[PDB]
Amino acid sequence: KVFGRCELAAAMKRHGLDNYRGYSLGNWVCAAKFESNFNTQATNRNTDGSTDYGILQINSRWWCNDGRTPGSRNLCNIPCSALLSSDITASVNCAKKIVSDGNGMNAWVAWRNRCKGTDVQAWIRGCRL
Ligand SMILES: [Cl-]
Ligand code: NA
Repeated sequence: KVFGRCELAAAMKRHGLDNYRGYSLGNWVCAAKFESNFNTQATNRNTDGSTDYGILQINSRWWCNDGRTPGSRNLCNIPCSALLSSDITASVNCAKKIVSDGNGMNAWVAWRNRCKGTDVQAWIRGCRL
């Protein structure tokens, strides 16, 4: 599923991400935009052979199991394939655990490089929430 900007904002708000750990909704929408272009089916392989999955490009190195990242962890205790669903619940629950682990949203390289210190509120402008 390729979300619309406001559709995703509403879905994220409903799942508890607005101001989660102090991160306003615009941050999450911005991150999703540049990580996956709002596509729940986005996958990308890293050089170390791990793979990023779904709307927020969660990494198999630490967070999910894909059966092919030897010596990795599964901290969200889910198959990585569950992160590709049109239902974003699993991606959101896992993201809450990542953003809580001490490094905040800096765990998402595109957020750090493309959202952080910008006017993220513009990403939810005009949306009915
Ligand atoms: Cl933080
Ligand atoms: Na893993």
